[PDB]
Amino acid sequence: VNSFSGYLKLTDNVYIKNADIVEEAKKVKPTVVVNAANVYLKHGGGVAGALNKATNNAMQVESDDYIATNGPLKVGGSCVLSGHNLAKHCLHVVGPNVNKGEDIQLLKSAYENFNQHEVLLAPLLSAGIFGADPIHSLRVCVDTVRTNVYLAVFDKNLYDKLVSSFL
Ligand SMILES: Nc1ncnc(N2CCC[C@H](CCC(=O)O)C2)c1Cl
Repeated sequence: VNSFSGYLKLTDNVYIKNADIVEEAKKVKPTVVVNAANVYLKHGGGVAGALNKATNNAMQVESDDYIATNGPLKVGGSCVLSGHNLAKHCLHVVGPNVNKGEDIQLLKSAYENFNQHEVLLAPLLSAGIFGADPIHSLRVCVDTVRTNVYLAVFDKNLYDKLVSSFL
């Protein structure tokens, strides 16, 4: 038993809810919240901008030190940093950004990072401003992640479409 509430169960291990991941994180304090990161950990907009804003920019400060030491992430890759006031840890995962021309097949590699964590609160990778089809992203999530994932979908309309079209 864990503390996530109000989720619809899609599979043995995947759950979904219409929610703002920022508010969901501050209430639950999950062990891991996933950020929809880019390779530079520049948290300007989308999920990343919202999570970073909720940390009062501490996520960005930590991220800039990470990049200065380690260089950029790979598309499809990840790093574990602090969750600040939102979670114990933040798993920064880089899904392909269709609006940059990145290969969509890298979406499966991105979701594989979730398997290193027993339970996660996460957004749909490559959705929103990353330009992928959220229904495809949900399919890849279900077919790739084997650990317990709680997906937060900010937009109520998209949420309804994701549930109603789920196979
Ligand atoms: N076909 C699409 N491709 C990509 N993103 C899409 N949506 C647009 C509305 C907001 C939504 C925000 C992300 C979320 O809901 O967590 C993203 C669509 Cl509809």
